[PDB]
Amino acid sequence: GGKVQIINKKLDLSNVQSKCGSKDNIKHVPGGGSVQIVYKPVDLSKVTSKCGSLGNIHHKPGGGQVEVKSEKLDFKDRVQSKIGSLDNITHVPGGGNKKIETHKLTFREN
Amino acid sequence: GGKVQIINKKLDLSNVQSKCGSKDNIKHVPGGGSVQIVYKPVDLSKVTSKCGSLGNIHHKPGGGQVEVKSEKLDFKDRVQSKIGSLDNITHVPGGGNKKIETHKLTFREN
Amino acid sequence: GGKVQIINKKLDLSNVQSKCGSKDNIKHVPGGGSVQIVYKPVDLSKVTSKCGSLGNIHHKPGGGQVEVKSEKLDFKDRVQSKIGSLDNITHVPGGGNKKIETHKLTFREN
Amino acid sequence: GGKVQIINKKLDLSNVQSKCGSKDNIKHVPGGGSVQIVYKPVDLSKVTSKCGSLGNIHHKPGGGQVEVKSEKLDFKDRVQSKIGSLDNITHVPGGGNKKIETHKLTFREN
Amino acid sequence: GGKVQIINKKLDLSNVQSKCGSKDNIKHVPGGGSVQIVYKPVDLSKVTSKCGSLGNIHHKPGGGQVEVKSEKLDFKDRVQSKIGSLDNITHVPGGGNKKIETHKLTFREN
Repeated sequence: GGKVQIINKKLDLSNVQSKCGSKDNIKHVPGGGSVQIVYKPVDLSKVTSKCGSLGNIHHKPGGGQVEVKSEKLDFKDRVQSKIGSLDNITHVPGGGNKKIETHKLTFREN
Repeated sequence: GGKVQIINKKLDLSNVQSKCGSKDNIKHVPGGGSVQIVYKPVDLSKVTSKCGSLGNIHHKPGGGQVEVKSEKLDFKDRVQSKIGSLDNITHVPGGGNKKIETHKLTFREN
Repeated sequence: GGKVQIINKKLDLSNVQSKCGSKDNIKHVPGGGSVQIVYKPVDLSKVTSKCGSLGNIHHKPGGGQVEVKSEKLDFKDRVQSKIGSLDNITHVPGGGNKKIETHKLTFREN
Repeated sequence: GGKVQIINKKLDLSNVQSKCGSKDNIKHVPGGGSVQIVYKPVDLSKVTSKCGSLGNIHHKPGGGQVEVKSEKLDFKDRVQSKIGSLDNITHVPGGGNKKIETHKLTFREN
Repeated sequence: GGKVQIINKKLDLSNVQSKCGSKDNIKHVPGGGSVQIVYKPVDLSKVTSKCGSLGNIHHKPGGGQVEVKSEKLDFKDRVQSKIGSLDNITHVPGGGNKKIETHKLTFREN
């Protein structure tokens, strides 16, 4: 067989993780007078820290699925839309002091 | 067989995790006069810290599923929409001091 | 067989991770009076730090799937749209002091 | 067999990761009065730091899939659109003080 | 067999990664009154730092797939569009003080 021997003496291990992976000041504003909106944002962000680790120690790991990590994401969408007639009309006849704002988006970071 | 021998003496292990993975100041505002909105944001953010760990120690791990981690997400959507007629009308006749704002979005970070 | 022998003495291991992988000031604004919007942004950002690690120690790892990491993302979309007639009309007859703004987007970083 | 022997004495390992992989000030604004928008931006940015690591130590790793890492992304889209008639009309008859702005985008970095 | 022997004594390893791989001030603005937009930007930017590492130590790694890393991205799109008639008309008859701006984009970096 296979002997595995590990000797540790007077070691000093330190792992510090600070302010990692935080989410601050996020705004989700879908809409705006649309018809169909499928809103599925997906986050898989991994922030990993490690210090002085070690893996698995197996002897003859054979047969089937051993130490298998499987991840499956299914996001198959089917979106259908039937519209007889769609009109976006801005009808401003006559005369005066008129100011019409439609779908106006403003971003001021400052 | 396979002998596994581990000796530890006078070790010092330290793992510090501070302010990791927090969620602050998140706003979800879907809508806006739409028709169909499927709002499924998905978060899988992993913030892991470790220090001086060790894996599994198995002898002949064979047969079937052994130490198998499986993750499956099913987000299959089926969205259907039937509209005979859709009108977005801004009709401003006559004359005066008129100010019409429709679907106006403002972001001031300052 | 295969002997694996490891001797560690008077080591000093340090892993520091600070302010890594954070998400700040993100704005999602889909819409704007559209018809079909499939909004699926996907994030797989990995920020990894390590110090003094070691892998797996296996003896004759043979048969099936051993130490297999599998990731599968399925984002197959099927978007259909049927419109009899789509009109975007800006009809401004007559005479006065008229200011019409449609789909105006402003970004001021400052 | 194959003997693997490792001796470490009076080592000093340090791995520092600071402000890596952060996402700040991102704006997603799809729309603008379109018909079909498939919005699937994909991020796979890997920011890795390491110091004094070591790989796997296997003896006769043969048979099937051993230490196999597999990643599969499926983003096959099928977008269909049928429009009988699409008109974008800016009809400004008559006479006055008229200012019409359509799909105006402004970026001021300053 | 093949003996692998490694002796380390009084080493000093340091790996510093600072402000690497960050994403700041990104704006995604698709749309503008189009018909079909498939918006799939893909990021695979890898920013790696390492110091004093070592690979795998295998003895007779033969059979099947051993230490195989596989990455597959499938972004096959199928976009179809049928339009009976598409008109972009700017009809400005009569007489006055008229200023019409359509699809005007301005970038001021300053």
